[PDB]
Amino acid sequence: VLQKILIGLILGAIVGLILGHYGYAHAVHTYVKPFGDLFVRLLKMLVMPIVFASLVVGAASISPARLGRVGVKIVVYYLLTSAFAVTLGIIMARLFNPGAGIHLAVLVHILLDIVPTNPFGALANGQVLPTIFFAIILGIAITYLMNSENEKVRKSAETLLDAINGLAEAMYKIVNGVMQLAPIGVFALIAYVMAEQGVHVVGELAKVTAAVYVGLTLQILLVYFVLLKIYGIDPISFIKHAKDAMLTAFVTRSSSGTLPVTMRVAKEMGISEGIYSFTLPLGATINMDGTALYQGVCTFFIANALGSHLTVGQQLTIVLTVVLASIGTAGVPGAGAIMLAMALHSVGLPLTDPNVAAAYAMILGIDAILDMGRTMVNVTGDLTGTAIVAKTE
Amino acid sequence: VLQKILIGLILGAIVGLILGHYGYAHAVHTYVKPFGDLFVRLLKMLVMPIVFASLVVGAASISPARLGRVGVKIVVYYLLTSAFAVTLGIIMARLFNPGAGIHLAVLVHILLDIVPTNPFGALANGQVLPTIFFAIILGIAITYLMNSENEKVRKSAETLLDAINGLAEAMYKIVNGVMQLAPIGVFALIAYVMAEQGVHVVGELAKVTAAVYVGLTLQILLVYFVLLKIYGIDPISFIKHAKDAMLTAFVTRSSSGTLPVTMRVAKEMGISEGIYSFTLPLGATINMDGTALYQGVCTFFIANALGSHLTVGQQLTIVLTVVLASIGTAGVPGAGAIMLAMALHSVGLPLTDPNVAAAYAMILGIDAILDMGRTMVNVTGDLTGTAIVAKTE
Amino acid sequence: VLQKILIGLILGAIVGLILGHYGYAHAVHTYVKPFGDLFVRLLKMLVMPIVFASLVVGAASISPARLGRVGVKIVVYYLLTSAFAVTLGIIMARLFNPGAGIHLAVLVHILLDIVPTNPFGALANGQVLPTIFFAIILGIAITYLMNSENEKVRKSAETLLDAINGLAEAMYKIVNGVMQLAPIGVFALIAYVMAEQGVHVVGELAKVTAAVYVGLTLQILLVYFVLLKIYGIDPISFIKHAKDAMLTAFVTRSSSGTLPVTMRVAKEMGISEGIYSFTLPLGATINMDGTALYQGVCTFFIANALGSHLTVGQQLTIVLTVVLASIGTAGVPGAGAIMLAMALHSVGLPLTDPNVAAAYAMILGIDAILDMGRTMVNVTGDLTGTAIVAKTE
Ligand SMILES: N[C@@H](CC(=O)O)C(=O)O
Ligand SMILES: N[C@@H](CC(=O)O)C(=O)O
Ligand SMILES: N[C@@H](CC(=O)O)C(=O)O
Ligand code: NA
Ligand code: NA
Ligand code: NA
Ligand code: NA
Ligand code: NA
Ligand code: NA
Ligand code: NA
Ligand code: NA
Ligand code: NA
Repeated sequence: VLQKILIGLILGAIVGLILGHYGYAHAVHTYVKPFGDLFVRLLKMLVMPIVFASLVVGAASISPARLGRVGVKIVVYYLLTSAFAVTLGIIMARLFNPGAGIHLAVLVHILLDIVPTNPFGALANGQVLPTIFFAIILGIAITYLMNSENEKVRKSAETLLDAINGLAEAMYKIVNGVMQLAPIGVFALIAYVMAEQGVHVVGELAKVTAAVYVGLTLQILLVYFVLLKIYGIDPISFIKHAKDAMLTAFVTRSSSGTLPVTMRVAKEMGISEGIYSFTLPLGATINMDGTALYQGVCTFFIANALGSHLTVGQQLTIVLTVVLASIGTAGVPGAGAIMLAMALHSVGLPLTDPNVAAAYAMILGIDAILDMGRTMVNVTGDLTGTAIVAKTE
Repeated sequence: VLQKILIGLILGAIVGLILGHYGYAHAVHTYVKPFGDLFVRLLKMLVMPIVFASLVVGAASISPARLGRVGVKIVVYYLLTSAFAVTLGIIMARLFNPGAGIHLAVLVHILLDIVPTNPFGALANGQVLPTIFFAIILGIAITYLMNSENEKVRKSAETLLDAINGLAEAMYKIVNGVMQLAPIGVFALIAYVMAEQGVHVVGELAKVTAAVYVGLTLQILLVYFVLLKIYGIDPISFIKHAKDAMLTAFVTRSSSGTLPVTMRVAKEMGISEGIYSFTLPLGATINMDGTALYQGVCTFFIANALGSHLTVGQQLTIVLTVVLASIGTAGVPGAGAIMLAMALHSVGLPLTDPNVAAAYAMILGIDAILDMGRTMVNVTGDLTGTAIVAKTE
Repeated sequence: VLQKILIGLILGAIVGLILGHYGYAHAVHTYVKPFGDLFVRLLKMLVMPIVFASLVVGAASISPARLGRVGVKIVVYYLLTSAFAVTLGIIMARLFNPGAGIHLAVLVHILLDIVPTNPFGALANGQVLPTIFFAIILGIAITYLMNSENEKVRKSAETLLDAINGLAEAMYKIVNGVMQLAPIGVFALIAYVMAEQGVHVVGELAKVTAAVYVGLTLQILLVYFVLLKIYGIDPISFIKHAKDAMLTAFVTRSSSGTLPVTMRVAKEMGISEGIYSFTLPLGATINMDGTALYQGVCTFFIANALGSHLTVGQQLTIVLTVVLASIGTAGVPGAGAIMLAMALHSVGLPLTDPNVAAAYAMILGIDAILDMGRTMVNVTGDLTGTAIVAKTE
């Protein structure tokens, strides 16, 4: 576990890069990738039940006044960590210089959709945010039945809450059983990514790869570790517990698919179920510091590859636009590169221009490698804020 | 509540009509309507769970012989109240004269679809009638397990019925919490309708508007109040309890979306859960006296605007066709005007004729204002029949 | 029951064939078929709940070591019975000679899809195999909570398992109530098939009809009865208990739709719920001996009608291809004839050839009559293997 997952990650990238330099990326896509795809299928299987069941129980166990206080805390935390990741990525884009080696030249509906019109349908087809909304309303209604003067109502409410909790506790036991297959699933996914896109990390694409990974490492040290030290949390013991969720996120490149592993990690470190069952699923789609840092670095790569000087006001409007795009990015692999296109239409750089689509295509050739570092930071920011908010209730 | 909802309804129509005469209907569509749309999203959220859970519990608590007796009673009640609404609308269409001011000239698959082939899918995508069918079969099966000679079967059946009831009782507590936002949601929806279509109530369109609302008022007095007095039910105390569901139906213009408010109203007035949990959801799609009265008035408006004399046999075939269209009309806003087109193909007036589509378009310009009075009578007829059937078990 | 279903089957085929020789097949499609379609709607209604609920309970009651042993047993049984059905059909195709009277001339994605990415969605839209996968994982997780050192976890796990079992036991009581309508539903479906396709059983099509039904009768005697005698099971008492599921399968021509009747039959004969709740739903899509025997007979009919000699190596590759097509065939009516086209592309006989499509069309004219005998053997093979595996745990 603590060694076999690291073994599969290291040995898989070695087997991936070796088989990638030869050109057998089509061979690992046939015989190796299905073992990693299966590992993701199992984790995606548990997302909707483990989110809905844990939140009905958690929103009941906690008081609505405290639950709303956690939302105000975790949202202010999410907006600040993402805004810091962009300004850290822009700084990392200027410490390095990606784009100088190549010489080219040139809402209300979303809020209302949080409220589902059919929670049975919401559970049926993904939709974590509508599920989060209905599960909170349900759990809060459950405990208002606990205070009923009627005996039949209290027994029926306790029965439903227990059955729901029985489902929740069941899903967590499945994660511990699925994570036994992680060394094989980790080995397979890291090898497929390193085989297909490991050859593409050359030259200016190797610069933007190092500019992002250094920014992500600095995001963990200068932001997450510092904030954990300020709120009195040992970072080394935190990474030891989050090691399973961080590597699973780095490997599956899906914050939504890693979500059952992160909620187990938060449970395994004693965080109240009324907090992590609400911040982790909401943070799996809103808190994306790794995506916010990646989109800030690449927007500078586009502007530098095209020989355009970005004013301080333009660098400022990039931060506000990337944070908006950081939230709109899905917790699925490759979503950040698609959302990067919307951040380029705001600075007046359309993808219809051939030189814009050229550099954008270059990023796609290494997007999955950058996607690994993105999701791990998108997920760590969810656990870091959950632990800090739970530290202050 | 008893005042704030009336305040939001009155003040909203005032703010709506004032902002409508200026032309700021696009402004209330942007800043005001989302507050009313959100109120409808919350009510639609509770429909499927509150229908399925309450009916499994209600069909278990009641005996199958009594449940089938309620169906025969409530269906005979539904067909008579709708047939009376059309003949009342045709009479109201002749007391007034809409169409003289403008001078122009010229099944088995549905029954089988009540039985769902996947109750999990039925719950996922609307389909109240298939849910009603499965919930009745489930609740009846639950109580047949209560009489099992086995102890494990009785405990497991009581466990499921309690958990289901825990969900039901939970949804009702949500309605009381959502109705706290009704004064804002009522104010928003009445203002958007009065701003967009309040300017259109001029001339012959003001005649058909008064001809319908008088017929709906007469439907409540001469039919509902009389039948409540015959079966020994004080109408004033009935309207006091149904005030929340009647105004919510008048404002949301959706019998299906108002359904969680009407089932709470029926619970708040002591009606057995084995009755209202079956008649109200079935009446939200079959009992539409307000729609049956509206389609009878408008069919005369089409024939009078085109200068065509309707024989007594034609007026008779209109009633039989509108009642058929009254049942096929959905409990969603604007469904009655779409179903009005099918009632015109039967009398030999196709919408391909330009003069037919002209008067039909005129009705669309005031359809939402008429839709408010429709749904309130469609819903009142559900509560009136439920209370009368519960008065006789 | 034991007589009325046989009465409706016999009298329905008589009324079907009589009304079919006149030509009133359109009359029985209008007034008779809806009564049979309704009977299938009710059975399809119970499939998903009775599969999911019974398997969570069954996989919990049984040990995972024994459950995996049943899978290895029932799969080896399924592959052998299907391979024997093809070799029996090819032998039956050579005892008779269909095609001499007419003189003409001329995977990994499937495995990964067993693991659902949303069990709520899987239940919503069919997908028995993903449900089987999640229900087993859930039931196994339930009993791992029974051994928890925590009291709240054991109570919540027992609560969920009971509620789920309460649903399961409920669905079985519905089957016994739906089967009371079987004599009407059986009479209707047998009459519609005999009216539409009874006229088509003439000449060479009557030969292939007798060649299949004799092979299916020999499949029950020489394979099922022999294996039941070897494992010490009285065949006469077995057919008496399976009479309801065998005739329902013969009449509805849907192994998936008959599944709630077969699981009840297996319960009514004392088979452990940890076995039949896993082998019967898995066998309703994988074990299709009647389809495997039908596709073997028809492939010879195509080759004989086109005057092509089939080598022993070709007859061998037909068996391996039909068994592959036997598994891919759905448990819905007419699926075997569609899957027969894929078995013809392997032997190098495309349906683009006019003479190939001619004989293929002839089989479609009698496909539903052959589909009756298919499903009954597809279902009997599920019960036969379940009883034999349960005989040895
Ligand atoms: N891989 C990221 C999304 C992205 O950056 O494309 C996540 O799942 O959070
Ligand atoms: N508004 C009506 C339908 C209609 O008349 O269009 C209802 O919801 O019942
Ligand atoms: N009727 C078969 C399928 C087929 O052979 O077409 C079944 O349901 O198992
Ligand atoms: Na963030
Ligand atoms: Na995230
Ligand atoms: Na995001
Ligand atoms: Na009615
Ligand atoms: Na209604
Ligand atoms: Na209707
Ligand atoms: Na088989
Ligand atoms: Na089968
Ligand atoms: Na099959």
